[PDB]
Amino acid sequence: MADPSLNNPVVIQATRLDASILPRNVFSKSYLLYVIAQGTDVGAIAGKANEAGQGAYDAQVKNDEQDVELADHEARIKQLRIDVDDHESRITANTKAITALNVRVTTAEGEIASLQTNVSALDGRVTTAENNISALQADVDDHESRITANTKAITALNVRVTTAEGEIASLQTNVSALDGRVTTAENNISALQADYVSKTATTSQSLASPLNVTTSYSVGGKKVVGARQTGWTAATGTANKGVFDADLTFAVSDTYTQSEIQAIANALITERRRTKALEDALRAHGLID
Amino acid sequence: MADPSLNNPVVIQATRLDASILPRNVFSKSYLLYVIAQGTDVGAIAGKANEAGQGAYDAQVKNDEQDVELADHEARIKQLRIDVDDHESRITANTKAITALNVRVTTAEGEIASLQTNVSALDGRVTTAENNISALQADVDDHESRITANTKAITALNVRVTTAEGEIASLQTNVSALDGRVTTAENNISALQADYVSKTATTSQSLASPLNVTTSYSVGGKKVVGARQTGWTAATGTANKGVFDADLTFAVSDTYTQSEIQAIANALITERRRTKALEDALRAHGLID
Amino acid sequence: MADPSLNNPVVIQATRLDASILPRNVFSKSYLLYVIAQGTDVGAIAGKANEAGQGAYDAQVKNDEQDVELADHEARIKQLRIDVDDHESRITANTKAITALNVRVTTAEGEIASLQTNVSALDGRVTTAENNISALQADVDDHESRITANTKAITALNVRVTTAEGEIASLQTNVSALDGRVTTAENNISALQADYVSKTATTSQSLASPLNVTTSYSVGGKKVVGARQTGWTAATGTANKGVFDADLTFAVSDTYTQSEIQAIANALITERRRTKALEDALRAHGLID
Ligand SMILES: [Ca+2]
Ligand SMILES: [Cl-]
Ligand SMILES: [Cl-]
Repeated sequence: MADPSLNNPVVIQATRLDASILPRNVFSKSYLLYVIAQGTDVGAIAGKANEAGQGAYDAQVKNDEQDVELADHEARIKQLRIDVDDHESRITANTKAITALNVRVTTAEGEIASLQTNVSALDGRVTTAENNISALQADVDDHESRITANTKAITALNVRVTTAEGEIASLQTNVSALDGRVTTAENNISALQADYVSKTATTSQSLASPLNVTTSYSVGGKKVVGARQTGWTAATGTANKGVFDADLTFAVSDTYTQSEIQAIANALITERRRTKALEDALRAHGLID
Repeated sequence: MADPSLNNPVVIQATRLDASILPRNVFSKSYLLYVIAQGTDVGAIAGKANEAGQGAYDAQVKNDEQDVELADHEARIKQLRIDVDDHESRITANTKAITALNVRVTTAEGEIASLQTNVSALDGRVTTAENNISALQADVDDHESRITANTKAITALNVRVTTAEGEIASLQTNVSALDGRVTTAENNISALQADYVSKTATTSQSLASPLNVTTSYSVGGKKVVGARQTGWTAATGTANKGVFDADLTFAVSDTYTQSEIQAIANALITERRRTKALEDALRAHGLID
Repeated sequence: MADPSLNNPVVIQATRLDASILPRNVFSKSYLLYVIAQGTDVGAIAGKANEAGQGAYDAQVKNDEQDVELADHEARIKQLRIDVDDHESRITANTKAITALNVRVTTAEGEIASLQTNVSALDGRVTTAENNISALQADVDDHESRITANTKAITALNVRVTTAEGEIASLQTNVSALDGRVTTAENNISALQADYVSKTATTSQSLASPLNVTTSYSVGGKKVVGARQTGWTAATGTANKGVFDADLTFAVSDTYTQSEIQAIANALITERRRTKALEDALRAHGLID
């Protein structure tokens, strides 16, 4: 460290030299040009050897407050170094984060503006949709208000069709019924014209049957027959269908002749028998009783 | 500071002594040698306090030169930990903000990847919907092509059904007009068959009325009756409808007999009354005038 | 740079003034003490100046070791600011770049938050349109059934009206054809009305024809005119339809002087002439053959 002894003065120098008292008798002048000078030189060398060690201590005691402030330095540096070195790994790490973050920010911002245009695209896409759906519900509303009016007038014309369809058969069975009714009538009229007598024809009409009339038969507007006459007694006798002559019963004379009255009586007999068979006619027919 | 006074030596008067200066007689040999060896030492001891004070000065120059290059290191060491304190407050405020940026950023694409899976799912939910819309029109768009096909038939049918009901209204009016005639026409033909005289029936027919005829009355194909004859004059007298003699005979005598001639005139009378009666009955019927 | 020349001392004489060597009566005690003490001081100044320069040399060699650690003191601190100056360049890069990344992130987080409030309303715009679509899908499924039902209605409505339209027309002929045949009939009917001969007629009838019947004409219920009579022989003679009387024209007296027999003879032959006329009349009419 330091030496304090250095700072301890040796100065003595007990005595200062004078002559007297020294053998100035036994000495040459020159030993006295030495012995007084030797004493002064010895004493000046001491004080100088003393000052040499005062300054040697001051230089030693400075070196000891230098080494103490060297050692305070040596420490303040090492903790300044251990600090920059740790600050180093810490900044090197702080940037390493900033650089691998900005990449997380860039991958974000890039998807967002993509997401931004992948959003308002879907909004546009649903607006087309929305506007369609509403029109589709505008048409379906019109379609429902129509189909039903179609169904309603289909029912309304079906009840007019099934009516006529059943009235058609009514007429069609009225026509075929009247068809049989017409043909038998026209056939009965054809026969009725064949078997009937007309007030209008000359062509002689032949009955297969007897005839009856109320009062008189007639021709030309004159009465030709009447009721069978009454009151008759039937003439009996012999009916003469033989020859009949109108001759004079003659020879009537002035004298009685038997042969003529015999003729007149025989021209009576035979005249009565015509009138008898002329009566046999009017009876057989029935014109008289 | 330091002392420049130490480079200053002290000069000495004492110097090497020849035997001439010394008192050979007075001093012992050993004290003779001591005094000559004195000046050596006395002079050589000087050569140190000289050389010590030099190196004491030379050590105070190298000292004071170090002292300013110490405190130079100190202004540097005090300025260094000063800027290093400006190091440590910054990096730890840099690393506290580094983890605030990692948390924010993680929340960034946490929401992005949600934004990304919704937009993708809504695209899938849109691509399904507009698919359904595309056909939804295709259905509806054809529907009104059918509705206008249906509704048109409806009007086309309602016009064809109407004209059919107008016709049938006319038909049914005239099937009841006809069926009201043929029935009457079957009524008048029914009264005709009861009221007519016929050619076919064998049994006797009859009239409630007087009958007239033209030019003839016939039976069996032969004409039995005909027109009335007008040339007649009325036969007068009394008519005899009573008993008429059957084969009345007369027996005549050769000589005149009154009673025999009386009977012949009487049978002339009666038979003249018989011929008057046939004609009187004939004029009653009207066969003659 | 140390001078070891200050680490070596003086060698001084071993003998110091034993006084065995000192001048006997020559020196006064005044000078006897000085000389003796001057031997003790001189030898003392040496062994100090020896260590007064031993200190300086030790205040030098230490300063040498002081200059070697200062060399390491500067060579460190130079590096200390060499890596520190790089720090505040690399920290101010760390700190200013921290601020550039935030302002991108702050913006980025708020344009997402607007992106999520837009897409949360999309999800419900898609879903509402999702709900109005299948409501249309089912309504259209209901619309398809109803239309097919509607068009199977009119197709079968069409098959009925045509089958009906042709049914009316054939019916439209057969009614006016029936109208004809009835008019033909009912016209021939009224002919039979004004012409045919009645059984029940009251007023006297007429015929433009000769009548002929098969067996018996009758009037009143009894046979009057039947088939003509045969077996007759045509009477030869003349006829008299003139004046006639049934009167008694023949007188008989009791004698024959005169012919009044010719009066009975003339009345028999005017009577046979009526009986001829009465026979003719029945022959002309046809009643007799
Ligand atoms: Ca120093
Ligand atoms: Cl429809
Ligand atoms: Cl940093």
